[PDB]
Amino acid sequence: KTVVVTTILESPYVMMKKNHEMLEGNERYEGYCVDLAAEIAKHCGFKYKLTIVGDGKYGARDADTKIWNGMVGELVYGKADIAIAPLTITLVREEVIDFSKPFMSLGISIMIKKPQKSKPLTVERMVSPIESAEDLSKQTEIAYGTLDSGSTKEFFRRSKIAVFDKMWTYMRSAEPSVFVRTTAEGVARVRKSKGKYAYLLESTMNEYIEQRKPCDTMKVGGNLDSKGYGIATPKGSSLGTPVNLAVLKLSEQGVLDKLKNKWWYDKGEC
Amino acid sequence: KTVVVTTILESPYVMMKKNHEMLEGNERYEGYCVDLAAEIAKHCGFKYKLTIVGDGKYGARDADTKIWNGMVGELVYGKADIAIAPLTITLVREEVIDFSKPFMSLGISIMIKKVSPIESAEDLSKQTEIAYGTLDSGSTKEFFRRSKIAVFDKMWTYMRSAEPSVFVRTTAEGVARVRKSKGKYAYLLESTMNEYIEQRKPCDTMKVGGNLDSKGYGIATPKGSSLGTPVNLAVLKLSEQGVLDKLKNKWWYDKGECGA
Amino acid sequence: KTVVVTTILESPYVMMKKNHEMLEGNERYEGYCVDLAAEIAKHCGFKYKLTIVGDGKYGARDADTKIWNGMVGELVYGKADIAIAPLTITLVREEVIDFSKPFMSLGISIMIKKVSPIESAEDLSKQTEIAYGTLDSGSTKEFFRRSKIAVFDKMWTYMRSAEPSVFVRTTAEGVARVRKSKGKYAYLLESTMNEYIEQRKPCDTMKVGGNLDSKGYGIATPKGSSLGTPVNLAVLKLSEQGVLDKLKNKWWYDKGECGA
Amino acid sequence: KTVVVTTILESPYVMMKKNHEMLEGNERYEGYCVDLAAEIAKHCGFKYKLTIVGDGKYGARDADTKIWNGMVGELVYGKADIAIAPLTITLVREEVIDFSKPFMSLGISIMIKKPQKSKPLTVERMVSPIESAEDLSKQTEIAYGTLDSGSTKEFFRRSKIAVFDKMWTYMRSAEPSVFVRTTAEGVARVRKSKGKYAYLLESTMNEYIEQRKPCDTMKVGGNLDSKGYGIATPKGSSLGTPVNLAVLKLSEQGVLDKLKNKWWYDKGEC
Ligand SMILES: NS(=O)(=O)c1cc2c(cc1Cl)N[C@H]([C@H]1C[C@H]3C=C[C@@H]1C3)NS2(=O)=O
Ligand SMILES: NS(=O)(=O)c1cc2c(cc1Cl)N[C@H]([C@H]1C[C@H]3C=C[C@@H]1C3)NS2(=O)=O
Ligand SMILES: NS(=O)(=O)c1cc2c(cc1Cl)N[C@H]([C@H]1C[C@H]3C=C[C@@H]1C3)NS2(=O)=O
Ligand SMILES: NS(=O)(=O)c1cc2c(cc1Cl)N[C@H]([C@H]1C[C@H]3C=C[C@@H]1C3)NS2(=O)=O
Ligand SMILES: N[C@@H](CCC(=O)O)C(=O)O
Ligand SMILES: N[C@@H](CCC(=O)O)C(=O)O
Ligand SMILES: N[C@@H](CCC(=O)O)C(=O)O
Ligand SMILES: N[C@@H](CCC(=O)O)C(=O)O
Repeated sequence: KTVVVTTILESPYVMMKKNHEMLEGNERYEGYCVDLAAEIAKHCGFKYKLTIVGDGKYGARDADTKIWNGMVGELVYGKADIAIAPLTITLVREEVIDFSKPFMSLGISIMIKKPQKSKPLTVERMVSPIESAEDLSKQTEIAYGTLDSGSTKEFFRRSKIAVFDKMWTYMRSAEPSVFVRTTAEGVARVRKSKGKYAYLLESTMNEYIEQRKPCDTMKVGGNLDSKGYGIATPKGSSLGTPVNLAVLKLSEQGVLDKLKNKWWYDKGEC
Repeated sequence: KTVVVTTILESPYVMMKKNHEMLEGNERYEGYCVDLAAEIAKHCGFKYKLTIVGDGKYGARDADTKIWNGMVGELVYGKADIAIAPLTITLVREEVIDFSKPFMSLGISIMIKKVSPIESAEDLSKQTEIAYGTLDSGSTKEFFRRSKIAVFDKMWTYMRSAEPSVFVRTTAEGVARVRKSKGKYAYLLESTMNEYIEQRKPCDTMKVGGNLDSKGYGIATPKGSSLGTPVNLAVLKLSEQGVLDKLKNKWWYDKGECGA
Repeated sequence: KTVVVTTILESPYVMMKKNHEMLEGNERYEGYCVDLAAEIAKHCGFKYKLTIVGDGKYGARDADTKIWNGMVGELVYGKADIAIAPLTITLVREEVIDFSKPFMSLGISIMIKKVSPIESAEDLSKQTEIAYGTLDSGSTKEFFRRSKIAVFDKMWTYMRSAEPSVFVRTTAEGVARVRKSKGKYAYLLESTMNEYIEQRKPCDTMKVGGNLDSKGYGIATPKGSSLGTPVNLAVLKLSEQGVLDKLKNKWWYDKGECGA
Repeated sequence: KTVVVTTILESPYVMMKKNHEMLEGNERYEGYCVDLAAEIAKHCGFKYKLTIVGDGKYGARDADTKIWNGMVGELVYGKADIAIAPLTITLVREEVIDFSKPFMSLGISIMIKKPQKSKPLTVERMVSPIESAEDLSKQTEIAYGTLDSGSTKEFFRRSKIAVFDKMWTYMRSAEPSVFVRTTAEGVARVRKSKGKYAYLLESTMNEYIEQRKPCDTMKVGGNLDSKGYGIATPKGSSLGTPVNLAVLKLSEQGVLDKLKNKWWYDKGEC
């Protein structure tokens, strides 16, 4: 019996092939996550068919209803059996599903439009309004926001640190709304905001976008915390230990580093 | 009922209190792992007695005996209940004990006594003039042992067939040896350990290049134990809250006894 | 009894003189191959009639049909007696035809339009901005297909899985494309051919990096023939006497129609 | 029936290891040729026993006796059946044995003591007295000679080039004798001659000596000839074609380049 692997349409984890109007099956998508699924199936024998969640959300908890949605939400309800997707490992998700050991290090970073080149002897220097989260919280002339129903929204929602509390208090009463449904929408907002917008996203997508054309955006500051990407699995499933072992095996041989280099730096430019 | 805890004497993870002859119990130990164990006990609600394994090795498998030494051995043979210590998560140990979610990211890093013609691992393997070594019975010598890369295989062959034995019993002795070797030694060790060593006086050692790979530190637990899930939840909540980052800064960058 | 000699129209190995329409016989052909064949005919003592293959292919195996094309095909199938031409010695040809000792060393070279940003082959493979290709139905392509190195395999996938077809029927058209690509095309070809192209006007191409591997040009003879040993002896005598070096200098650097 | 492998004790092809007094069998010798023979026997299955010729000569034909000595000499008479050694391919040699395709590229180079660095603005440069062989022929104050009963001496004997004829004319009447018995003897004469002597040898050993400590010698000029090292085999033997195919395979997979790099450049003491 074949199992369904749920994934989110995000780059460079899963991208649409140029020739995909006629292709069918698992050959429709390319990226990091499809390679990870291929290696998982090579380490342990099973037939997998990738799918994309209709909602398109990573997964969070709704208010006053306590119903899980998104990738995690449909993984709890049994319509999916494994989520090989860039899903962060969180305490709220750890109490409802089983998470394998992280296969990708990440952190909340700062995304800003690349500032222009200051002419002043003829050397070329780079300056940026934002160099840390503290100064972004202090300043107000540049707006900032996160991705709706993601992991960073939950991180700022339940943070007792003073600076993160200030950022969250600014975010909840932001007029107009600052959150974005997709990473691409937030990136486009940074692109067309004339430097009047800061994006809070995971470091992996941030560096991939920085090293991709037209590369007019760059990351400043530092990682606000340390988290990881894990392979989801429903509670009481016979796949958690094999997938955990497979991730450990891939880490030991170094396949994960090879895929990261191939899909992050090998296709870079500028 | 009390809980038996096993750890190792490694800095800045577990150290000995300056005034420890006049103190008894758990008050004579301080460091990252001691505070971590205190918070884990607070979140779970159990009394724990911190102990140090009589053998000062982390744990491995000896030559053709199928016996676990170090902390993992005390964990599998009923001598221990939980090990909050710098125990790297690897495949081989995942089949004998339970690993919680990692609480400290790390990677294999090089360090030399202060042009730097040691830029990364490629030329270091290609340069046999200066020797190098790893910790015996740890997670690094085994990492080199079962690596399928050609460069890492060459490094393993050069490490095993070297006169004299470049392996060192304890990382402190290896640090001393590389400090007294006048640049004729590069020590392979974890990123956190190397950063802590290079961040203290006399600051005559530096980390160069980047990590050879990425790994983490896990709170080990005997297989099929009722404490694995509670400690995993405790690590998750401490990482979400940010206390782990606070302890990392407190025991790595707070004393600041050097200029960098 | 005359001897059929096969070859290809490749510069500077074979030239069609300058007024070939006014000449007939083997007197209308000049170049390294023509003079070399003259010397072999003088040493062995046989009359030969130089011919050009109908389809100017060096030799390859087609799509799972077990058919030899080009000069090697004309040799195995009885259409030719001996090949004096730039025929690289490789594994597959040795099993179907007899090779003499190499009379010209060679290697895989990188050619670009006029510090190079690529130089080494690994650097060229890592950068996908500049496309590259090989000569179809030759030895370079086959060398790339059977290469087991990761870099060379990724190269082979790069030229094979590219849009449009980077492969070119003749090395002359590839050289023209490189000169017309404004530095966006690197052509992979033999060191001798690349050096000859560079040495000629308008001197808008240069050779960067080293030679990827070790090959040579052999004089092809069909399997189990009586002319393999005499031709090998003639090649050895010419190499010892130094006529090969003089011919290479005369047809590669004697003209010197460039500033260097 | 095990096949006897005849070789010559020359570096870096065959060198004695530090722990060789107690070792026995093929493990006594380590170097380029020994692992080349190992790969040859791995490609085509046979059992090989390593041996070293008692005479220690590469091989040549004496005058008025028509008796072949050295490695080729003992190979012709039948006491050996294959030779994985740095043996050059020559017309006189191939007339009696069946060589294989050249597994190494070689030429005749010039060996000279490395001159001192010239003081004069503070840039440090180096100069050589005689770069090309022509200058060595015109010059007389620095002596030069080949290796006795080798390929270089044979080539100079039968050379028709004017400069090479002049060099041979000088060598044949050298007082005292200029030819050296072993490559090590020629190198030592170069070191102890204070720059008064020049050595003629194949480029491979010249490169090895240049890149080996204390690296007081260097090679000037280009490559006078262009020859190669082939695997010897008695005329009419059945091992010729398997050896040729194995050499071609090793060249094609890149093994030969790996051995050259790991026995010539990898131990870069200088
Ligand atoms: N270089 S990277 O961010 O793609 C990356 C990140 C990580 C990797 C492997 C790679 Cl390649 N493995 C580790 C895993 C290995 C074992 C120890 C920690 C987890 C379990 N997690 S990680 O530290 O999140
Ligand atoms: N900054 S650090 O090295 O002290 C550090 C490193 C890490 C932390 C927390 C901290 Cl504070 N948590 C993560 C864990 C949290 C959840 C997401 C990945 C694992 C499960 N592992 S980690 O990426 O190895
Ligand atoms: N200088 S060159 O490229 O024209 C050149 C190259 C070579 C020549 C002769 C010349 Cl002139 N002969 C050798 C052959 C001669 C004998 C020794 C090696 C083979 C058999 N092959 S080679 O090393 O490929
Ligand atoms: N890199 S090198 O000079 O040691 C070198 C040089 C050469 C090698 C192998 C090596 Cl390792 N093999 C080739 C051989 C392969 C086939 C084609 C030419 C001969 C037969 N000759 S070569 O071009 O003279
Ligand atoms: N990848 C994150 C959400 C994306 C983001 O943080 O921008 C998650 O798994 O929740
Ligand atoms: N964290 C390692 C330490 C040993 C090493 O650094 O090699 C272990 O537990 O084995
Ligand atoms: N002349 C080569 C082919 C040309 C090329 O590969 O560029 C041969 O003998 O096969
Ligand atoms: N190797 C040469 C002899 C000269 C030398 O080794 O320097 C030969 O095969 O004859």
